[PDB]
Amino acid sequence: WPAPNEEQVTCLKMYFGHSSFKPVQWKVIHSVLEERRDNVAVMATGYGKSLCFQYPPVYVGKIGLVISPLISLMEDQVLQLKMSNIPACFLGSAQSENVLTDIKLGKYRIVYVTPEYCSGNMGLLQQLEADIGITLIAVDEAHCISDFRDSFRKLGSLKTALPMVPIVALTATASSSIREDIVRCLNLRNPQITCTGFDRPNLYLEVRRKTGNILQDLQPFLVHWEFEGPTIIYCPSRKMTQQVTGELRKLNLSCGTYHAGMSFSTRKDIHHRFVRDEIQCVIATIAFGMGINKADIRQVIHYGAPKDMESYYQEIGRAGRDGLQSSCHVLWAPADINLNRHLLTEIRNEKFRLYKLKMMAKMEKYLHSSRCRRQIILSHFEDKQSLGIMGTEKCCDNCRS
Ligand SMILES: Nc1ncnc2c1ncn2[C@@H]1O[C@H](COP(=O)(O)OP(=O)(O)OP(O)(O)=S)[C@@H](O)[C@H]1O
Ligand SMILES: *CCC(=O)Nc1nn(Cc2ccc(F)cc2)c2c(C)cccc12
Ligand SMILES: [Zn+2]
Repeated sequence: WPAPNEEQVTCLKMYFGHSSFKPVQWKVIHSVLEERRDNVAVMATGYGKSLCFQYPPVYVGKIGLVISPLISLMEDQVLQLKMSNIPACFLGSAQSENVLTDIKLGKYRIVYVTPEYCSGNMGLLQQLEADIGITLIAVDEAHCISDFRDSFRKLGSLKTALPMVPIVALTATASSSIREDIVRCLNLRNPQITCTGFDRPNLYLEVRRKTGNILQDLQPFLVHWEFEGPTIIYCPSRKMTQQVTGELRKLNLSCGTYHAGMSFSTRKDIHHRFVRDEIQCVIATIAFGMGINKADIRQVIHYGAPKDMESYYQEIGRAGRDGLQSSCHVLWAPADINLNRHLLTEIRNEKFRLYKLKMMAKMEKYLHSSRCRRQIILSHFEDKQSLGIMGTEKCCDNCRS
């Protein structure tokens, strides 16, 4: 593996603020720049997935095409890139002809599009490749889920229209059948397969039981009444989020409810007030998670047994992005496990339904285990990826008993 040169490190430092690449970020970045190779990367939350697709076009001063149906989330990335002096924009049918002209003139490093826009605009992408050059196409499977196979099927012609352009496909699951469905839908040619599973040593892990009274359960975390710091309380349902918000509001707590059933403006308001610390706690479903852009989330409380080990690992990685000590508590009851099995029936892919079932069995072992919670989670990664935090009072509840 060739090491990054000084021109590469200077670019990384001035446009991204990082003094070095992480091993898999460089494996992906270098593979795109030098080999023009397709990539499938299993991304652990908090690792650094955005650098993998944003850095290569910024370095060579060309275009990176980013494909996702989540337009408002993509427009937040545009504003963040703007603050780093990286010209970026979202391109669609509502988006002006002056922006399209500037895209064709090579004025933007990163262009965000939806899979549907991409489907009827292969001629434009061939012109952009011919006139400026497309360093890479990026698509995250975790963004196309509401079934990524129908969004990714609209992207099957990308490889025939642009055979020289590498596709970097990201995934939030280590499922081998999902990786092979991504390789088929996108028609990837010998992609580099990477996994970024890592320990988050600044997150303390705990599993605890629900007493049968919301205020009784959430009282220990309260120190007027207030939480220790910015908190997210995850609930299995929209109704559960309103019930918890109601109980917390009896103690005049700075609260905001968040679920996918809420309107765009209402959700955007709760999200922004959380970032500005106008609310201290978000009682949410897992709809609140992607691009929170809040570094100081101190506490994640899963109010209900997590659906499975993989998704729980991904959800807690949203806490403590600043590197300071954070806590992740599970408050569960046996009845939740019966209700969690009902969500496996709504998984259409049979090969993934069997993978999620294994992940659910691992979550059940975790909830009933007396062994180090961190050791159970790390038992899915390379023996390199921790004896430091492990065994100490900051590791997990089981290490303290
Ligand atoms: N090379 C790096 N060195 C240090 N920190 C890094 C590096 N790459 C990324 N990070 C940090 O890793 C964290 C996660 O980055 P990303 O995965 O790009 O975040 P994201 O795309 O906003 O993901 P979500 O939506 O919040 S899971 C951010 O705080 C980055 O600044
Ligand atoms: C290739 C090694 C690797 O990083 N593997 C990997 N497995 N998983 C699934 C997982 C991890 C931890 C856990 F507690 C349950 C399930 C990964 C995820 C979820 C992301 C990135 C890499 C992962
Ligand atoms: Zn431990």
